[PDB]
Amino acid sequence: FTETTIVVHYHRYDGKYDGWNLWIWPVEPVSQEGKAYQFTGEDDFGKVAVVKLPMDLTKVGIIVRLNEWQAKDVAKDRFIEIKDGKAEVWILQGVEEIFYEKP
Amino acid sequence: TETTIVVHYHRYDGKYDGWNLWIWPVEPVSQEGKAYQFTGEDDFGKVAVVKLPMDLTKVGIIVRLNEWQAKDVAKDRFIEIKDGKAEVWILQGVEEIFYEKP
Ligand SMILES: OC[C@H]1O[C@H](OC[C@H]2O[C@H](O[C@H]3[C@H](O)[C@@H](O)[C@@H](O[C@H]4[C@H](O)[C@@H](O)[C@@H](O)O[C@@H]4CO)O[C@@H]3CO)[C@H](O)[C@@H](O)[C@@H]2O)[C@H](O)[C@@H](O)[C@@H]1O
Ligand SMILES: OC[C@H]1O[C@H](O[C@H]2[C@H](O)[C@@H](O)[C@@H](O[C@H]3[C@H](O)[C@@H](O)[C@@H](O)O[C@@H]3CO)O[C@@H]2CO)[C@H](O)[C@@H](O)[C@@H]1O
Repeated sequence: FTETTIVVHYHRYDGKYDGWNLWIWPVEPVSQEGKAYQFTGEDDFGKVAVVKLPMDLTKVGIIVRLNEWQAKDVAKDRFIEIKDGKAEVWILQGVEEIFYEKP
Repeated sequence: TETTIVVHYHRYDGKYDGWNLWIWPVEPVSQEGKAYQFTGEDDFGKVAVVKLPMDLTKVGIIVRLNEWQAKDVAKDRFIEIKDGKAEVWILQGVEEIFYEKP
């Protein structure tokens, strides 16, 4: 009831992940300004971020960004819908759709 | 009387051997297809230049391993042809076919 964890998987075609990070903000039920979250791990798809937020969230915004906004990978705001304080998504470079199962 | 399709294909495993394209005309005629091989490569992965000596507005495509050992996305998909040309980008396990480089 007081924490949300989102696992984000990210794949780039060149395999070069240095500096890329995730700008994530609470949308629902209570909106807040965002913060930056770093990748923590790796798997065969690319990098993995385990993002922990100290509230029970049903929706967050996300942008994939290079360092402190040097670039965005998909420039528009996107969102992740969350059930029971846990979600897991897969994001591909330059692909707008956020996937809820591994391609 | 010519259709040229450039197909770009990315696999996140980097293992492209044996993958090929089954492409068939769909409008204004439908015919049995043929296999087309990847001819080249770039930073996104493999490239196939597919030429069909017919005027077409639509073709079907399946990405397959060898002679139907597997399909990467196991439903028929289609490419729209514009003024006799198409260039698309296909990603492993992603249903949507893209008409600009991701
Ligand atoms: O007015 C105060 C306000 O505070 C919070 O809402 C702030 C803000 O939250 C949301 O903004 C998102 C943007 O939509 C999203 O693009 C991104 O902004 C990035 C840019 O994309 C970068 O280009 C660069 O400029 O940096 C910014 C981040 O600083 O992230 C923000 C959130 O951080 C929302 O969409 C906006 O409407 C909101 O103003 C409270 O939630 C809100 O209740 C309160 O009113
Ligand atoms: O006249 C032949 C046929 O053309 C069109 O069929 C296409 C299929 O829809 C399409 O799936 C693909 O079929 C292949 C299968 O997917 C594959 O598993 C395996 O069986 O090989 C098949 C190809 O030999 O391609 C064909 C075109 O070649 C059209 O949809 C049919 O209605 C039509 O009968």
